Amino acid sequence: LHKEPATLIKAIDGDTLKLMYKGQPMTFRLLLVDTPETKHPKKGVEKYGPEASAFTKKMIENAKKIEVEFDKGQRTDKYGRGLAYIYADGKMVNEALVRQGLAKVAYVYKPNNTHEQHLRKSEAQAKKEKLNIWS
Repeated sequence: LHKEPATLIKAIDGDTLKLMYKGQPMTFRLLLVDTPETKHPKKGVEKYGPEASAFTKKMIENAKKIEVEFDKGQRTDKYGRGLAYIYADGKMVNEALVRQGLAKVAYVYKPNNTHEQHLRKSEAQAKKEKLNIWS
């Protein structure tokens, strides 16, 4: 796997962002993580939703460099969102959210599962520390 550059357009919520990638606006969905939703139609804002959204927004807006890393499988979902691991100054946003107890590790879909074990280690530490979603 290889990291490519991208530029922020807009942070949409905790796990969805609009970036400029290879010259075009594209929506990205963060691979392997589920963040509580803010714009969820059924039962409005979920708990930790605004916080997960603020954490990704801060991390991405304050960064010097944003990179996008596709996994081994399909690179877009059925809604046309890029499926990637996103790095802000070399730090993976997907992992940072799980580490702070602001996301759960998603149901995984082989072969887009390269960083699953690493994220599962971070989630188990956040559970052990009782952070946010886990308190």
